[PDB]
Amino acid sequence: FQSMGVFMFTSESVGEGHPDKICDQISDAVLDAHLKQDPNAKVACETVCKTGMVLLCGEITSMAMVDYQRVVRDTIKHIGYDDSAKGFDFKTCNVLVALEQQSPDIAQCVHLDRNEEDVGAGDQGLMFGYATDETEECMPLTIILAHKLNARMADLRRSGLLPWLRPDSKTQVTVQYMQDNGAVIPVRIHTIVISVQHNEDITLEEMRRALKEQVIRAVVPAKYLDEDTVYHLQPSGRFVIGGPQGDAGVTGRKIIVDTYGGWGAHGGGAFSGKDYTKVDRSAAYAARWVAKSLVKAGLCRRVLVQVSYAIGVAEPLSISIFTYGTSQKTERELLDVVHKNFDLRPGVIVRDLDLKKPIYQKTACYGHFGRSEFPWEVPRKLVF
Amino acid sequence: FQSMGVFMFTSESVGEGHPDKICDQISDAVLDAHLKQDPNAKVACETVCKTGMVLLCGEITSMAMVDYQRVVRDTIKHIGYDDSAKGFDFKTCNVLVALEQQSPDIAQCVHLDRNEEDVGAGDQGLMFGYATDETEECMPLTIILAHKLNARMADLRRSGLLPWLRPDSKTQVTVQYMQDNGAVIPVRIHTIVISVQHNEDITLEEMRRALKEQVIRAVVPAKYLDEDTVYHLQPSGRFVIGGPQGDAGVTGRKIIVDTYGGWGAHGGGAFSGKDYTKVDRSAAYAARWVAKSLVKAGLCRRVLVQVSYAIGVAEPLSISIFTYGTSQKTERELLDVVHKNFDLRPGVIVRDLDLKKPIYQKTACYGHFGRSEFPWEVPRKLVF
Ligand SMILES: C[S@@+](CC[C@H](N)C(=O)[O-])C[C@H]1O[C@@H](n2cnc3c(N)ncnc32)[C@H](O)[C@@H]1O
Ligand SMILES: C[S@@+](CC[C@H](N)C(=O)[O-])C[C@H]1O[C@@H](n2cnc3c(N)ncnc32)[C@H](O)[C@@H]1O
Ligand code: NA
Ligand code: NA
Ligand code: NA
Ligand code: NA
Repeated sequence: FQSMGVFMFTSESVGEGHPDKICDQISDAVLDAHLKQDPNAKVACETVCKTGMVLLCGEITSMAMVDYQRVVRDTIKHIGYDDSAKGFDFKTCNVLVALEQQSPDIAQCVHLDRNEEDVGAGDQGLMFGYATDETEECMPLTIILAHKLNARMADLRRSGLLPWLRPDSKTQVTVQYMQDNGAVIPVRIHTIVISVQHNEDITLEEMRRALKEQVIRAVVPAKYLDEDTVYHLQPSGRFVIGGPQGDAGVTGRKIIVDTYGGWGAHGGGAFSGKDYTKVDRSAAYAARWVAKSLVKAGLCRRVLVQVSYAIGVAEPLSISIFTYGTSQKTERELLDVVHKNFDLRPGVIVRDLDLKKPIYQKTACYGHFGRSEFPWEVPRKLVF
Repeated sequence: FQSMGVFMFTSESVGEGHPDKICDQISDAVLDAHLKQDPNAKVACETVCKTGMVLLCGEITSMAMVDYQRVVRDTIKHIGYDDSAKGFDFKTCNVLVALEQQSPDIAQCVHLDRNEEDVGAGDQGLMFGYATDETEECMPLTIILAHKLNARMADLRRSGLLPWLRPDSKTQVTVQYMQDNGAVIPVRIHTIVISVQHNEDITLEEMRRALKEQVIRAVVPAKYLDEDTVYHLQPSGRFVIGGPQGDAGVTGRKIIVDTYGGWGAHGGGAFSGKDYTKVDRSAAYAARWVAKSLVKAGLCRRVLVQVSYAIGVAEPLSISIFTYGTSQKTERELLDVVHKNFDLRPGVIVRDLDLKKPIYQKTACYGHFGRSEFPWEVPRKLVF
């Protein structure tokens, strides 16, 4: 039918040892370490990585006494970089620290002498939330599948089923969709790409078989895979050099992997290494929570929420709701529903979503959205 | 009318001295320096900045002999950081260099022994292009206005009309729109935010007046400003500490400022510091060129183009065209038009858009899209 308007859409994800993701995990491990001692820590920790080097850079004002060497090295250990053969080793890498206090000019307008409920936005910016009824967790299939493919390789690396696997990995999933009055419905997998760092002992043919049979067929529902699905498995033919040795990594360079995989929209701000006063994080989280709550209320099938802030001002400047033609109520009526049911000041968001809890390292690989353990993934019951 | 579905939409931009943008400009100045000597330079230059420090990090394989100290210091000079009073000085800062050759495992699959036309994609990834008929340059008004507000402050800083202005600035523009069968039409400016670093001699009241009268009223068409427009001008009340001293900066952390300001979509990849073999850049540029050419052909009013790649493979894995209900031809018919009129292999894109030319530092502030001098902004005449 013409109404089905068949289309392709692609998303990617990366694994725990991808150098950009190493940085996000380290930045969030530093955040967590601070929050365990000082729940009101002001943290803006950037991490940069390259061969043999982790650099911490940014601004922290906190009463915590944090051993940055240990936090960094424990994180790299967890990811799996523990020997020179792998290109990176937690035991023997350089950890360099260039951390200062938060600017007093920022402190004075954001939080100094303020009541927590009316804490100012930590910066200006725009943030989006997105939800789709296409999966139970209200996320695009493309991004969820991409994440799970990386998680599966990590699981098989750690169990020793595929002991040639190294931590740096990338995946990409192209799904063929149909549409239904603005809603989207996955039909089949059009193309899958997987690139993963590996040892020098395993053959290409063996790696390719394992990637199809033990990774892809374990993760992707069988109904979506068919004879015409295209597989680009270890397309480079060789990925021995990997991690920070293959590619310099930086915090906040996987913004789209972290969120919706190309769906919805993004305001530009990174999540990792930032406490709740940074609306780049807290408001993006709340926006996701709003979007998901609207879908789970049965008020729409798909929705994009935009919010924005000025530095030092608690109240959002603007909130906008876009439902892709999938709501019976108007977008203006839904904005009234959101105003009646949510308070998107960061000092209220912190309460609703428990954002001083040291769970941030868990968010920094495999996506900040879609996973059931995070508070912004528990829909709020709406009155309307 | 119900059809007009009035809504708010917000975009931001930043100035030349914003620390993230300093990094993009430096990464692209390094790229340009290489290309002037070696048109086929392989460059993946990340820059990090913080108080007193510029760190270059990443991978370069090139026959060029580049003086990184001079390239960095000239760039910081140009931006305007030339004295300790400003928080940063090109003469006296630290420049640290951690640059290695490109991974041979990447080299061997991307370009080694290949014919230029069939050069492989430098990585996997997804990229979007976007165009809208709402302005002549086919860009959202929100983002164009945000860019111009920063450019205006830079102009007045350099001319000495407003000599208290320093290089680090941020702007944010919320426009009230109506819609027309999927197209969008700006009606009025709802909210403007401007924060700009300044000296210790100027009063807040004087800065606020100058920002409204000499910056905003000079840039925003008078018809869009009215008595109810909200102005958040120097909302922090004090922005003396700025640049890398106020906030650590990193290359590729202004991805949304660089592109469409929240409109369209983003695939996640940074532009700055990368040669054309990196499809994060070349394919995003070509995607913009495709989108703009479709609007300028009169085939749609608004359009989003997605393309994607696997590392080492020249041909895009998938191309998708979304017209928001604004095309008479189907999205499938338009994809046929795009296939007949464009070749989105990076080794053809490089030819069409002249991507070995050292013009990249010019792209690294004020947006990569919308400005008439870049080849991807000259629409291609379509046969259909
Ligand atoms: C291809 S590298 C990006 C470009 C790189 N900076 C360069 O110098 O060309 C980006 C990501 O791809 C993955 N990668 C690194 N080496 C690879 C290889 N040999 N084959 C496939 N993927 C690789 C890693 O996850 C890495 O972080
Ligand atoms: C507010 S800082 C980001 C948060 C920061 N890392 C912190 O520690 O809280 C982000 C950007 O806002 C701008 N900025 C820095 N100081 C500011 C101030 N005092 N008032 C308004 N904007 C400022 C700069 O352009 C800076 O790069
Ligand atoms: Na896992
Ligand atoms: Na073999
Ligand atoms: Na200018
Ligand atoms: Na005064």
